[PDB]
Amino acid sequence: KLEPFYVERYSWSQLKKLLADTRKYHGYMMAKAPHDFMFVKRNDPDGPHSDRIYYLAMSGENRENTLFYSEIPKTINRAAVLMLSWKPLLDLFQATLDYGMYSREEELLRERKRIGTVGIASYDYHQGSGTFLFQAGSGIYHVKDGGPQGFTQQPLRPNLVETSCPNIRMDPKLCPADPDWIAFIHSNDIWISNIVTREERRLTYVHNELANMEEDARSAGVATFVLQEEFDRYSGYWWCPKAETTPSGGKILRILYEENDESEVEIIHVTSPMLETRRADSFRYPKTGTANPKVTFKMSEIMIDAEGRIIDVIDKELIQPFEILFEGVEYIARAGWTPEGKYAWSILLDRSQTRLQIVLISPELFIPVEDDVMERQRLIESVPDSVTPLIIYEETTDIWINIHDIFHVFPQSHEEEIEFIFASECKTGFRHLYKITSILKESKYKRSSGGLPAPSDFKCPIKEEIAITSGEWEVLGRHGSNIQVDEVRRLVYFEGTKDSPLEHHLYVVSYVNPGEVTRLTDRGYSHSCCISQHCDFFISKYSNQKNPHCVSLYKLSSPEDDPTCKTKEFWATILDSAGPLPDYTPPEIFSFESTTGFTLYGMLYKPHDLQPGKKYPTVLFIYGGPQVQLVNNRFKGVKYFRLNTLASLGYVVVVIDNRGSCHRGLKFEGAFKYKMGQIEIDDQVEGLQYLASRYDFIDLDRVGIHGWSYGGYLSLMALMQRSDIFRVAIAGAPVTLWIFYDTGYTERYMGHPDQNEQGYYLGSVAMQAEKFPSEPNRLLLLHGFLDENVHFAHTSILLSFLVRAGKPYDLQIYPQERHSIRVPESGEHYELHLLHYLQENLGSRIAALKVI
Amino acid sequence: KLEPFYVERYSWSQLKKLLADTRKYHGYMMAKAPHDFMFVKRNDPDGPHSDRIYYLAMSGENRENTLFYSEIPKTINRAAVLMLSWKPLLDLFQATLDYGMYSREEELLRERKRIGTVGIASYDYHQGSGTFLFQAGSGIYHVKDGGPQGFTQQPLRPNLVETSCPNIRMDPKLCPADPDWIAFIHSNDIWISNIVTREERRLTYVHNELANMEEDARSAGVATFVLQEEFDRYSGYWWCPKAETTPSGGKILRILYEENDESEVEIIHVTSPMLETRRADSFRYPKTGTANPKVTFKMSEIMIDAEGRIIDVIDKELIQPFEILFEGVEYIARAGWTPEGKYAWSILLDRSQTRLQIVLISPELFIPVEDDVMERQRLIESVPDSVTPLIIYEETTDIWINIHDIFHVFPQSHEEEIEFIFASECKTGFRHLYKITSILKESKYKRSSGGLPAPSDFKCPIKEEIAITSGEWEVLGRHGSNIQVDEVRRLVYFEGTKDSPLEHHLYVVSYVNPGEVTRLTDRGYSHSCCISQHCDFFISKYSNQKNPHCVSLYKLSSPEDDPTCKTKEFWATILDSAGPLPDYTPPEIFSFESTTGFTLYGMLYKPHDLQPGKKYPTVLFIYGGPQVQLVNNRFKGVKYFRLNTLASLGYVVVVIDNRGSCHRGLKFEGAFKYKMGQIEIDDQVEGLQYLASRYDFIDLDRVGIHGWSYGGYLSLMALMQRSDIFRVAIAGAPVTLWIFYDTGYTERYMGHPDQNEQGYYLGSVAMQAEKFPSEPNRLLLLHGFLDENVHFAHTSILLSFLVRAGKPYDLQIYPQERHSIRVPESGEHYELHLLHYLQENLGSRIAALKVI
Ligand SMILES: N[C@H](C(=O)N1Cc2ccccc2C1)[C@H]1CC[C@H](N2CCCC2)CC1
Ligand SMILES: N[C@H](C(=O)N1Cc2ccccc2C1)[C@H]1CC[C@H](N2CCCC2)CC1
Ligand SMILES: N[C@H](C(=O)N1Cc2ccccc2C1)[C@H]1CC[C@H](N2CCCC2)CC1
Ligand SMILES: N[C@H](C(=O)N1Cc2ccccc2C1)[C@H]1CC[C@H](N2CCCC2)CC1
Ligand SMILES: N[C@H](C(=O)N1Cc2ccccc2C1)[C@H]1CC[C@H](N2CCCC2)CC1
Ligand SMILES: N[C@H](C(=O)N1Cc2ccccc2C1)[C@H]1CC[C@H](N2CCCC2)CC1
Ligand SMILES: N[C@H](C(=O)N1Cc2ccccc2C1)[C@H]1CC[C@H](N2CCCC2)CC1
Ligand SMILES: N[C@H](C(=O)N1Cc2ccccc2C1)[C@H]1CC[C@H](N2CCCC2)CC1
Ligand SMILES: N[C@H](C(=O)N1Cc2ccccc2C1)[C@H]1CC[C@H](N2CCCC2)CC1
Ligand SMILES: N[C@H](C(=O)N1Cc2ccccc2C1)[C@H]1CC[C@H](N2CCCC2)CC1
Ligand SMILES: N[C@H](C(=O)N1Cc2ccccc2C1)[C@H]1CC[C@H](N2CCCC2)CC1
Ligand SMILES: N[C@H](C(=O)N1Cc2ccccc2C1)[C@H]1CC[C@H](N2CCCC2)CC1
Ligand SMILES: N[C@H](C(=O)N1Cc2ccccc2C1)[C@H]1CC[C@H](N2CCCC2)CC1
Ligand SMILES: N[C@H](C(=O)N1Cc2ccccc2C1)[C@H]1CC[C@H](N2CCCC2)CC1
Repeated sequence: KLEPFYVERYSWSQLKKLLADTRKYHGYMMAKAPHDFMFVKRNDPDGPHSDRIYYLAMSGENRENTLFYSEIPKTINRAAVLMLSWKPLLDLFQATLDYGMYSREEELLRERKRIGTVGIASYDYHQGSGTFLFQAGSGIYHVKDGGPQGFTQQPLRPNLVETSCPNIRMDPKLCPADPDWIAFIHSNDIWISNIVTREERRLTYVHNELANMEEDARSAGVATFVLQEEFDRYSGYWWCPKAETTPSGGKILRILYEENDESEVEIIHVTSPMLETRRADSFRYPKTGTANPKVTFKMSEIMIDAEGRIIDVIDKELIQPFEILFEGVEYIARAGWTPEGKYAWSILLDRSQTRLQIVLISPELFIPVEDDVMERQRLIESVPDSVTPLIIYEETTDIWINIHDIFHVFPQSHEEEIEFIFASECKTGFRHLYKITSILKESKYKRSSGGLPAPSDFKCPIKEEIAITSGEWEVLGRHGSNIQVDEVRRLVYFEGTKDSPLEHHLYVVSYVNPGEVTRLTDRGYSHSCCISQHCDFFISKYSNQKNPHCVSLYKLSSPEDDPTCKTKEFWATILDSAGPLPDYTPPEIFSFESTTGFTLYGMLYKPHDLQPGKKYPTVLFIYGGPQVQLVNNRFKGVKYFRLNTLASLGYVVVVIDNRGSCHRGLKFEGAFKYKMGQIEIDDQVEGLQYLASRYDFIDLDRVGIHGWSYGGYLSLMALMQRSDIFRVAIAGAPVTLWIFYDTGYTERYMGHPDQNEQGYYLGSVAMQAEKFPSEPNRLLLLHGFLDENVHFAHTSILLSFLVRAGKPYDLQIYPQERHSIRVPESGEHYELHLLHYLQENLGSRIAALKVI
Repeated sequence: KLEPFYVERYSWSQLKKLLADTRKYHGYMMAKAPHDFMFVKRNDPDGPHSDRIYYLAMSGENRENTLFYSEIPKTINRAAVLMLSWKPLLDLFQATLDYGMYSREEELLRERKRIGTVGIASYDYHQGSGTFLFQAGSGIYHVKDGGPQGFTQQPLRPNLVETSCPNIRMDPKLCPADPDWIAFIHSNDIWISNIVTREERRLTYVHNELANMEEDARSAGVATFVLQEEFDRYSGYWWCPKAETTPSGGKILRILYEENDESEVEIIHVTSPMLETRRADSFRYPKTGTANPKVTFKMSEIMIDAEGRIIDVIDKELIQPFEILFEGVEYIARAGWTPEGKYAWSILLDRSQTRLQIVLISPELFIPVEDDVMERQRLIESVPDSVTPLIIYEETTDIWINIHDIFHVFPQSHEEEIEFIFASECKTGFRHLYKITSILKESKYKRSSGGLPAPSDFKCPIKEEIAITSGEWEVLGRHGSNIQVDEVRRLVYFEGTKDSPLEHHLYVVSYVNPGEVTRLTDRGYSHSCCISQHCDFFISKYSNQKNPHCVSLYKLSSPEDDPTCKTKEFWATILDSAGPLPDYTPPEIFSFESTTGFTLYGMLYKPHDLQPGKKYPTVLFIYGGPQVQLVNNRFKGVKYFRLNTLASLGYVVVVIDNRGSCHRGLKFEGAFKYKMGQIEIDDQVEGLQYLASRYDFIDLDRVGIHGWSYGGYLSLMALMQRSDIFRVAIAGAPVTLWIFYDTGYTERYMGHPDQNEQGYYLGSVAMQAEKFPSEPNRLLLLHGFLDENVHFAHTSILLSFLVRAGKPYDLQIYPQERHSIRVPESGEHYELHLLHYLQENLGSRIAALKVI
């Protein structure tokens, strides 16, 4: 047997220094890498550059995220490496746009989007005009570059869209049909504004700001909480991309929009950030098994004259109710328009999130809003029976639909036929690309006859459904991953896991005659990529376990003999890594064949200065919930630097991707359907025991577990289920009662509470307080006091029952925090307390000495 | 030098047992001793009993508080000791009135009154009729005993006052003029009800229950938060004690009432008890320096016919506004009527609470409410100019007015003269009794002339002001202590501190020719007493440090030669102590001459089995705020049993009454005016050092401090000011920012925030987070999560700043608790955690071992 290693026992002040010192040189890495790329052709045969790329980035730390451009040359010196100069697009020389001073609406949107970046978070572009449009702080701004106006050689003054609106304007979008017009949201209604004429018009009259929210529960053009939190949809209006000309010389613009009524959604109260007020803000929060918002589509029809003045605005609604036309639909997951504007589209889910359908909605299906019951019938009867919704695709699953951003509609060959690419895990269990052609036939349902439509009545038959990709690996379509379709060469570029579940790579394949899938990115790195709209360059942001993130540009060509075959050449560097981080030792990726049938992957951080014949305390860092993969071949020295710190003090650090994790397919993900909390710890312990039999340095008598969010949830489950294995559990922002979490997440993974009584019971820590230990110095709870996603009541109710059960707990609250750490001092305190708790209760000599 | 004693290091489970075991036999002592006595004469010359006494009590543990009676015999066997039988007044044989299931209104009233007793909390009696009236749970009940109807020999069925009111009825009171009528409060309005006819009528229409409280801020007949919390006034309506006869054969009844408007009072949100709702209740909470409620007096005039039917109700208001008539008055502290009903009285304070005035208010000063501006003038002009308020007494102080319940009005000899007894600390600095005669002259102010009255215009001159008592000791007049006036013998009975600041005693003295103050209670015990209305018996609830509370009845007589001289004879026991509690060692009272000029008193609990040549860890239990005295000659083995437990484990336990404490006079109490937090710890440390020089067993390297409420406040101040002395601080429900505490308390002791910027700063822990220690295991915060008095934000804001400052803390929340512990499991957990924290961080070997 082996001697236990005890960590050096630092004071709280000493640990504060140690932590500060190791973060000092490491301050550069808090800075957004170049993103939101767009390529624009120069079309200058005499000039040296083929393209100008535009992107968002920070030049350094303590500096705002802004628009830059770089110049792509026609030719390169292949002896050398081209570093592209970042030229700032905007005049920011003694001129800041975003300070950190956010409205409530911005604060919340930042939580929902998970963005911590100051400045421009995104932008719109209109290629015909060269018009950029972006929100930055209070203001909405525009500049022109890359259109007929030409290419600037110097930074541009951002032009403020002026306003009479009193409150923050949100979600600005350029009209693709007319770039003089923008729309935005203000106090939950849609407005438009002309950036030349300065004319500004409110389109929807659904919310009064002066009313208190308990009465005034309607909104237009904006996505409600669950859409933002659980479906990554932040906008609820979409411009029609074409204008109908009028005989007068004018035009008609159209905005499709979601109108929401939250009246029957339950109201909770979250503590207001201004703690001194001793008040609480109301939120509409659909808890599991309760009402989601009443939703419908509406359409705004905007008549413009010959010289851009608004003649009239006509608010239109669906000819029959949403619930009749789209039987069984609970959520509008996505929406848009077809490229030529003939039809609006939407991707629609049922409440259980096991049925997806894609529906085309003609504008002819909307009529003017008319309270007058006589002229309303005239309007209804005038719309022909042949005009119905068209369900172009419908799919089901025993597990769940994962919503993604892949959907590409080709130009129409024929009036009665639509051709598109979609992705799905429902055929094979892995997300793949399918080219689908649907027939747009007149429905058997005729409104005139005065009945309601039967469920199948709007289903379009499928002419062809060809699989473009296939295999035991997924195409990526969520969280920034998407496709790029080259309609000339008839190819589709996409990101996937074909080569490895630990690396994302860029692939290309024919959509017309699909076969060999060609990998474009180099093995040994994981890549996040985007492809020029012209399909002749791509950019890869890439790293691996040993090497920090770089961003490089690659040129695409094909050989003379085969235009389908695509090849790559390095062109230039956009961002270099500046070596490997000093005093960072990366982990080793390991794997083990589980008794569950699956290979499971993990990361092991060995203790630094590992003495032979000693056994070391062990810390299991965990997330283990859906939509996340911790273990992959990416640089972990930025986001997970403190795992390396733990290792440096003498902790073994372990991370395992249990079943339920991302990037292993739907069957793998599906392992915990109805069963959250019941399976994940078995995987964690199995991985832990694999390591322990292989490596005698792991002291199994001193294992700790720590996680945030689903990680905190599981940290509690570890302690409750397996007190024999886990000595301490440090749970951050856990769910302790699934009945208090929301509809969109909870019902997806656990179903309705009445149809899973035991799953809800067993998955709910707070129902099981008696199962916690009766020894102190094992349970530490952490929570953001202002958290509106995971309410603090998860913790307060757990404590309520721990107190009744006579069980000890330790507790830390971060009173300025929600479901995130945004105040640096909060993070500093957390890290310090964590290291101190581990030292005193797991790792040190004194920890061992106090265990009776 | 001496060897340190280390406490035995128990596990959490072992400590849970130890604590449970020591509380098992000790369960009897959670039971209300007999109180709310009333003596009624039998007037039966042939019978064996002179009186029947009625009182409230519990027969045992886990049983409701109810009405009992006992029989006082004409004669006793003086060889023996008479134990009076407790005969239950009510039929409760298979019949419970109060369960623990309270409305919000009851929950809050119980917090304000500080009552933890289930059942009848109080009762009314009408001596003419024998009618008892009392609320118990939902219901209002009545029974008859002791009037013309006679004396029951068996328990009575309580008769429910029936109702059509939907919601809890509160604050029932019998009309003294007509015991067929009661009044009560329902949804913040005054109602009356006839208990014979069953007629029920709403009198005020000031609150709509269907409205939400942010709009609907008015109330009638009820005391607002600050009155209840800070002035011990729970009712806001008072029946006129006489009926005016009408020529029809009917009568007029009158209720004076306070009408409140809380519209401009700030609204806070407290977490709702039903934690699962994830909601928060609105409270009107006047924080320091902000608006108190707009108050006025109103009067309800109720015309009854010959056979008890209401003819009409006329709501009347003051002829001129309250703010004009009572210039400078902020608070209505007390109100009532003169014994014959000619005048309403009120005791009125200014905002600074340094000016008291007593004012008589004629009913002629109220006119009908009339919106119509013509008939309103007719009504105003009809009231003669000579009718004004009469300020019969006015007093000021550099320190503060302490409100008390002493005020006795004699019957009028003469129309233009009023004679009364009041108490005051303003003349001498100690509360004494004064007989005052004031002249009721017509005021120089005449309304007709159309001006506003000058401040002095309603002041009555003082004919005589004779001091009845005097000296360096106080008469008691708050929290149950009052006087009893014998108008025949011309004597006044009162409780006081004349013999000792550590013992309360009963005294008697002449009010007409005052001199020798005669003590009636025996030395060596502290007494709480009440005197028969007939002034020939009293009852004393008495204890001392060695002996639990007893209740005995004493007969009063005077010798033949001198009816002024009063003497006492033991008659009977009501409650016996049942010996001394086993395994309880009481503390020794000590004292020391402070460098501040004052003698300070303390209690020392020596460690049990005190080994010679060892030094022991020391725990300072503290309150140290105003209105409380911890150190006196009373039995501490019930409320402070865990101090004895600490002593049994090996802690030295110390309690000191620093300056600011009760029962030492106003100068003593005044020491911290403007200076709360600055002086109390100096006294505590001085007492601690007195003990340490005298007793070598006190280890000054291991001192802890613990308190609740003001005690928790001071525990934080100890750690912040004196980290050299106090190793650990366990602070329960502290104020950390005086700006968040209320008007009535905070401004009394600390003035307005603008006029005491430094005092507020220095007294506010949360402004001084940088002054806390940078070592962990020293600060433990405890708080009731639902606390509406000391909001949880005191703790959450402190933590906010501790986190920014990088300072460690420990935290425990009691999620089912307010500013009290009412759920037994919460108390169990608290006691357990406390002992464990002290063991691990102060007292044990492991505590000493972890101090680097
Ligand atoms: N920082 C401001 C700015 O740059 N603004 C540009 C701008 C664009 C659109 C809408 C508003 C604004 C204001 C102004 C710069 C000049 C400054 N003076 C006072 C101190 C010395 C100089 C006043 C503020
Ligand atoms: N943050 C902006 C800024 O500082 N700018 C500097 C600057 C320099 C060159 C070109 C454009 C700009 C914009 C503006 C500050 C004033 C603000 N108002 C909103 C209502 C009250 C104040 C609108 C935006
Ligand atoms: N709504 C979820 C959430 O915030 N949860 C809090 C929480 C706490 C305990 C137990 C379960 C949960 C769920 C989040 C949805 C987005 C997802 N992102 C990960 C990488 C891309 C997508 C993370 C989870
Ligand atoms: N009586 C059961 C129980 O108490 N159980 C304890 C227990 C412990 C471990 C494993 C299984 C069990 C079952 C369950 C109570 C809820 C009930 N629902 C049906 C209608 C609505 C409520 C279903 C059964
Ligand atoms: N008796 C219930 C149970 O054991 N269930 C098991 C079970 C299994 C399948 C389906 C439903 C169920 C419910 C729960 C036990 C914990 C209890 N708390 C409230 C007071 C403190 C503890 C809530 C009820
Ligand atoms: N960036 C994350 C963060 O700071 N979070 C705070 C927070 C608050 C509420 C809900 C979720 C979250 C996640 C952290 C990533 C690294 C991890 N380290 C701890 C010691 C080892 C590595 C902690 C989480
Ligand atoms: N498996 C544990 C162990 O060996 N540990 C080593 C160690 C070192 C540092 C911090 C924690 C730990 C836990 C032991 C389990 C039984 C326990 N008994 C004490 C009272 C009765 C039960 C003692 C600990
Ligand atoms: N406990 C109740 C009571 O004593 N009441 C007296 C009383 C007085 C005023 C207003 C309401 C009431 C109800 C009733 C006793 C008889 C009981 N039966 C059903 C189970 C077997 C017997 C029903 C309840
Ligand atoms: N707590 C009371 C009781 O139990 N009593 C027993 C009892 C026995 C003899 C004489 C009087 C009494 C009163 C009554 C229970 C029913 C309650 N209602 C209010 C609205 C809904 C229910 C009114 C009071
Ligand atoms: N309103 C006060 C309160 O609750 N406070 C909470 C608290 C916490 C920290 C610092 C100061 C304070 C004041 C209480 C008023 C009544 C008083 N009683 C004691 C025995 C009879 C009268 C106790 C104090
Ligand atoms: N400038 C002073 C300060 O900052 N001080 C720090 C400090 C520290 C220890 C001891 C004394 C002091 C004084 C105070 C700031 C508030 C100010 N008020 C007057 C008008 C409203 C605000 C009065 C002075
Ligand atoms: N600078 C102020 C001060 O020192 N004062 C002393 C002083 C003396 C007499 C009268 C007024 C005053 C105010 C306070 C220091 C603590 C600070 N907190 C906010 C951020 C965290 C810390 C609030 C202001
Ligand atoms: N009856 C009091 C109580 O339980 N309180 C709870 C509580 C909660 C909020 C605000 C004030 C209070 C007071 C306790 C009296 C005895 C004391 N013991 C602790 C160990 C030594 C003796 C503790 C206080
Ligand atoms: N006066 C303290 C003492 O002697 N204690 C005995 C003891 C035993 C049990 C629990 C607490 C205590 C405190 C010592 C003060 C200085 C401190 N240094 C360590 C790092 C630098 C400063 C050590 C403790």
